[PDB]
Amino acid sequence: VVKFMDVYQRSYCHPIETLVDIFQEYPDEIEYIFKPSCVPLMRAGGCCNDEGLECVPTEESNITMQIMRIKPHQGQHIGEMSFLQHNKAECRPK
Amino acid sequence: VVKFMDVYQRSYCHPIETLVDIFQEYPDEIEYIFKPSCVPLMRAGGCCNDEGLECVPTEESNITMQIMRIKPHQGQHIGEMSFLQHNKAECRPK
Repeated sequence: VVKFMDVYQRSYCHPIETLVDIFQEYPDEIEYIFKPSCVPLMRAGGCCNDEGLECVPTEESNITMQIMRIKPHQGQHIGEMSFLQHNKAECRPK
Repeated sequence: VVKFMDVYQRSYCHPIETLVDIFQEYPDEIEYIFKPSCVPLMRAGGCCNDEGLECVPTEESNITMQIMRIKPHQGQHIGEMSFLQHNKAECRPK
């Protein structure tokens, strides 16, 4: 059984590795097929224990990954894509 | 720049630490109060890069944690709660 102090600390609002579907970040590119179709990004997660607060990113930056992009019957290429990352996260008023 | 192959394998379907709101896990106990309000759980995540496959849990099990809970009109007592975890996850034919 996990100790309360662990549960409490771990579950607390922090940037956590999150698998994000590429379409969420590049919705204009829906007719394309991405390989892989999701990228691992550090995003604000966890809960606050103050009700009136909510976990929100406070320091952002972009990261670049090589992604295969495919257009059915027209082309394919492996190129770089920028994704939004959360370098810092903290609880704040709603 | 993260290399194509590293991104590809880092996001392919597998159990990944996921912050799960406790209210969600226990639809009944909504009047209850929990702290922390969410727990860190291993859950299937990521993508299959194949239209015929979906990412699903394949070997589950419960994990127990100490949660300071407050059943309305009672005290604020630590308690052991069981949460569903995903030990193994793989792409399986949709």
